[PDB]
Amino acid sequence: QDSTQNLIPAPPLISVPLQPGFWTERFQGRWFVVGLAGNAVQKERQSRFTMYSTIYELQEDNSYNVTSILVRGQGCRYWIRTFVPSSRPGQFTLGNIHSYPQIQSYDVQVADTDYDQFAMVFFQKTSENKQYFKVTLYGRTKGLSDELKERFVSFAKSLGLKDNNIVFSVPTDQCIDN
Repeated sequence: QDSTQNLIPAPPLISVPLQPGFWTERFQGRWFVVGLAGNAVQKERQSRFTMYSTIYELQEDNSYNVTSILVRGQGCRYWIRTFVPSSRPGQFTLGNIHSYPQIQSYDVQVADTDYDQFAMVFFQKTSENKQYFKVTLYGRTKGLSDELKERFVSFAKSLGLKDNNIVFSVPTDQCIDN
């Protein structure tokens, strides 16, 4: 990090469509990263990025306790946070973002999410006039066909980004397989 001090074609939430049949519970469970795009993506040359699980678990008031998994220190560790439906279900903000110091706005849009099929998401993080934005490829398991992955890189370009900021899900050698 701290090198990409330049923002690419930074699209607002409003550039990205919503799942036309969005339901709280159809966005609950473990989703694996099967691809990643974005100017805030650490796309060095190969793939500095590595897949993790965004595990959105519903609470009483559709605040998701999302279990992110990271290789922290010299081992594996889950970092769990809250994802809450923003102004509309589909736009995702943080259950605890709302005390942000620098965060201009945080809203993610899932273009398509399914119970068996895969999910493509646009993530918008703004901070200090600097927009950090990426397009993700999430899968219902460690076994999502290359077909849907190529579709994400294509969606990556739809926001105005380039392959040079799009990496492919590295099979992490560490905890993540939930």
